[PDB]
Amino acid sequence: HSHGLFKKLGIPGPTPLPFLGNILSYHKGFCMFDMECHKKYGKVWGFYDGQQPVLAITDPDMIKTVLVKECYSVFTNRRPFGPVGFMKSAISIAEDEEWKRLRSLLSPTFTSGKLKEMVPIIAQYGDVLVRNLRREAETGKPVTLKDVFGAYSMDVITSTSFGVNIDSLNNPQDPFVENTKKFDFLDPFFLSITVFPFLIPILEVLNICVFPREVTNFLRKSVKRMKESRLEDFLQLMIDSQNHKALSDLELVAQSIIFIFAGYETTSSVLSFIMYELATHPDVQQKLQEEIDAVLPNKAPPTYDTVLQMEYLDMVVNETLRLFPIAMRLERVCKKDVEINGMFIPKGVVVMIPSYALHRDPKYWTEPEKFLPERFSKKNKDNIDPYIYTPFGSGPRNCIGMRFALMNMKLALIRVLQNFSFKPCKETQIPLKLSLGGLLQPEKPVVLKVESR
Amino acid sequence: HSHGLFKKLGIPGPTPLPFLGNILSYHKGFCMFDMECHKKYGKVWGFYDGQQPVLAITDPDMIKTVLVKECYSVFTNRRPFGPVGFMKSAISIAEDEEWKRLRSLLSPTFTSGKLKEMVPIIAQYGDVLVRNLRREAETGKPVTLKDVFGAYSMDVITSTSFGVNIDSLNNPQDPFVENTKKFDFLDPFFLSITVFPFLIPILEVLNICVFPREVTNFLRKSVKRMKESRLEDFLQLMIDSQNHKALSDLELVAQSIIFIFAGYETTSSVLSFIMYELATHPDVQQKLQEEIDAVLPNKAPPTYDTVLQMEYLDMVVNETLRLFPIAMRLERVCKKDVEINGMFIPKGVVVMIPSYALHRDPKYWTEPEKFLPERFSKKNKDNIDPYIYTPFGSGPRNCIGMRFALMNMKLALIRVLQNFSFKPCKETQIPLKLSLGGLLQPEKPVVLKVESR
Ligand code: HEM
Ligand code: HEM
Ligand SMILES: CC(C)(C)OC(=O)N[C@H](CSC[C@H](Nc1ccccc1)C(=O)NCc1cccnc1)Cc1cccc2ccccc12
Ligand SMILES: CC(C)(C)OC(=O)N[C@H](CSC[C@H](Nc1ccccc1)C(=O)NCc1cccnc1)Cc1cccc2ccccc12
Repeated sequence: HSHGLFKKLGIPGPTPLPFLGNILSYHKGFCMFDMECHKKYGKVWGFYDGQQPVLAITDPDMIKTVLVKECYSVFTNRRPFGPVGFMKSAISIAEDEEWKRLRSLLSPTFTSGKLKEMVPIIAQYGDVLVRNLRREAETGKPVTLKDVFGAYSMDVITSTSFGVNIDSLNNPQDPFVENTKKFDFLDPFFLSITVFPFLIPILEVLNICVFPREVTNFLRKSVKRMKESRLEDFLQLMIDSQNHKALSDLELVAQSIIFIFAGYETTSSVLSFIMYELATHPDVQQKLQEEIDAVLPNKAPPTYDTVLQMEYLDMVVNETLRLFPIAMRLERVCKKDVEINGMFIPKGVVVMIPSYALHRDPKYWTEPEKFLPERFSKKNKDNIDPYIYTPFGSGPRNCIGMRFALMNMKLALIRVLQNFSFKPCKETQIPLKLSLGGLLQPEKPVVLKVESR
Repeated sequence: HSHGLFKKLGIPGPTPLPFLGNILSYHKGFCMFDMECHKKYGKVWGFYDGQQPVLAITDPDMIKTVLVKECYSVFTNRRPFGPVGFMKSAISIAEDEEWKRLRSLLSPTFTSGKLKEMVPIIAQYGDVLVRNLRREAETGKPVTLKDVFGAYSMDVITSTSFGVNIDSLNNPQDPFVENTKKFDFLDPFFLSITVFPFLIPILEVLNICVFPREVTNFLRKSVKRMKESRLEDFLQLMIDSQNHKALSDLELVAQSIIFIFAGYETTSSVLSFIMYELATHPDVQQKLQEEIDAVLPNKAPPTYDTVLQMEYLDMVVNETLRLFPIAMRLERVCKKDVEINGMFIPKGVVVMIPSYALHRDPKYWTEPEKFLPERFSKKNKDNIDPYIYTPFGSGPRNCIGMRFALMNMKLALIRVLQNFSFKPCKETQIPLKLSLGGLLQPEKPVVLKVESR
């Protein structure tokens, strides 16, 4: 069918198999496949997710044209994702004018002004974090980060989005925590999708959701109770906004679901990659406790302004995100016949930017596998192309939650490094192995020793 | 396609719509549709679940030929059910020689000899039931039966099948309880099945299970730990039996899953229908406490022999099961061109016995909507056709768990009625309304007052 498209256009790439395309090559994971394609083929190449053509690009100008210059015109949507059900209306999933509308209604939620109002609340849970860490540091029993971080990141969402305040590590079975804890793009299911994308319309008419039909109905009503218990946070910022069109009720639920997830799994996963790097680089960790103590003496509480003051803290976070950009790739569907930077791109091709591989290219990064926060010092931070280093994307469809994510993680680190130091255990996987699957997550979970200062 | 089959054969029935068949008629539920078809059409009739022909029969001789005489030859399997995944091997689902084999390997599990050994264990949880009922009887706050009964019935399964001992009402969040608590044949999904049965093979290759891919994998390993923590109950009776073919590992998991469910949802639901009837018939309830006190004076513990001694207890249970046969219908797929009792039945037709309607036919039951346990007294119990009253089916494929179910429920009742009496509350739905959906369960859950004797 559409297997001859790259041979024709003169773009190189691995030869596709009938039906499967190049997907057997995902057996080492997206990231390794991207690195190898990049090395073997240069600046542009092509491959087929089943029948779907995918054009990878690594030129910073071309990348900017896709993500910024020609976003509204050509490269507006992400790869069709399904089956979604009513989550078709979630901002990260929606398309064209429905997205533009949702991006407009939801943008003022993420300003610096509202972000500054959420700091005192994310603080109270920064303490709750300490108390549950102290119990396991005074009990010299190794600690699993995703649990305690996830409990924290869960605590921050529920509060920043609905007010619900829970000790999710100590109230792990409170129902509002159950639902909310519940996508491996290389598991039995989504591989079957790529080989049978004609099956998505089938699953839709069958009221099948990759977002289980149960969790969603919990929040559809949890919201429409809160909706009627508030006028009788994120949700509030959304109800107040339905006062360019009417932000409906079920749409409001779908945004909540996307925010809940992002602020939980992404935030907690990144915070775990950081503490790993800090533990396997003891000096970096010490240097940061020194900076935190210098800006916040006597273990003083971090404020909004003192967080943006801490520069090595910023350097550490950016560097972790270099080595582990949790999105792995950025993507846009080409909606017209177009030509950008001298190259013809036909309609329907997915254009892909392989962030993970670019973050680790030796043609922009010296010793790229090494954790070296100094790359981001205000001296060298100018020698870093913002279209090579893109942990939050770029352009009108970049990560809306970027400012909040950064602030959330950094307040976690500050209140935690004030009180504790983190040391590799015996059971600590060194060096960390990335999941061979479809997620930027560790092969084995991260386990470390903790000591009260 | 196959819509002309009953018009041809000369069998009456509602005219089918293209594609849908007669399924819009399920809008009052299977049970009402069966009663009306029975009244309007007589002893035999036909309808179409989509394209699938279904022949309903109500003649006791014909019924016995299907369920008993010609079971191995013609009417061996139940209606194909999907998508099932590895649960294809569960006994209630399997077919032909794979079923015969599993029915043979699993039958000795349910003898009177093993049943008598399980009594002391189902007893210890009969007490655990009392303590959690007393807390809500000394707190004059109405009680919801499915919860406390389900917690009990859950406690009996886990123990009778794997030894795991849990206070599931007080340990409601113990993980082994979580999984195990997790089919509406008229919900968005299964209606779509009947209209697109060609979609089941699609869902199978897509590793889609109506038994969620997660709960199953919990027990697949929970078993293969117990498998290796036992030689280093039901499960034991099965591992000991793999010592006519080798009972494999994944097959063992699939039987456990079917047993866990049946012993939980069926048992707890029936026990809730009984206490409703007892509360809305105060004399019946009193009479049974008198019989229990007479056989077990001083609130003496029930034994295996004293349970089979109690006859009004038997009368009460049978009568409840008359009014609420939780299976609603029995079914067999006709696998050959055949003729039974003067009627030609072609290959592939589902033959259906509408138990609910027959249990409520005024042509065998006087005042059938009334709860009258005397119908089952040893005087009148002979005027009751065992192919009209069939709460557990009949023949080689009848309910394997019948003896155990009866024993389990009755030990619950005895230890509970010894200590408490049950009274209708204000919020008590009288008369009980049956679910308009695809389950023999109450519209509103059953809530009753409880008083310590
Ligand atoms: C460390 C945490 C996070 C990282 C590294 C991250 C990264 C990203 C990336 C790479 C994208 C795609 C951008 C593009 O295609 O140009 C994205 C999109 C998005 N992110 Fe995040 N993200 C994070 C956390 C969050 C959080 C906490 C939220 C909370 C609201 C959030 C909400 C979104 C949304 C809604 C989108 C889609 C935006 C749109 O399509 O208009 N993200 N993120
Ligand atoms: C009050 C409780 C129960 C009732 C009213 C009930 C009723 C039934 C009915 C009507 C059938 C279909 C019989 C037929 O088609 O002839 C059946 C099948 C079955 N029941 Fe039960 N049942 C109950 C509890 C249980 C329990 C506790 C178990 C535990 C193992 C169990 C295991 C099975 C199995 C395995 C089958 C399928 C048998 C086969 O296909 O070989 N049932 N039950
Ligand atoms: C767990 C991890 C980090 C290894 O993998 C993913 O997170 N799995 C995404 C799944 S599908 C769209 C997704 N909803 C969703 C998913 C699960 C539960 C509820 C809702 C979503 O947008 N979450 C917000 C988010 C996630 C990450 C960074 N910032 C924001 C992959 C994905 C798919 C499509 C577009 C994306 C755009 C940006 C980022 C990820 C995208
Ligand atoms: C909840 C209720 C009582 C209103 O409705 C059903 O229980 N939903 C059955 C579903 S599918 C086969 C089923 N597995 C299964 C189901 C759920 C979770 C795990 C396994 C099964 O066999 N459970 C054993 C059982 C159930 C009832 C009485 N005794 C034994 C309907 C069903 C389907 C096919 C054959 C059946 C044969 C006998 C009885 C029911 C059958």
